[PDB]
Amino acid sequence: SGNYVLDLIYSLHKQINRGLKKIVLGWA
Repeated sequence: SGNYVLDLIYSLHKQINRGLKKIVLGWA
């Protein structure tokens, strides 16, 4: 369907990515 929230989830994931990347960037 043509929704806008799915397009916005990209920004929501960017926040989760920052922490997810920091965990691997700092350890492992």
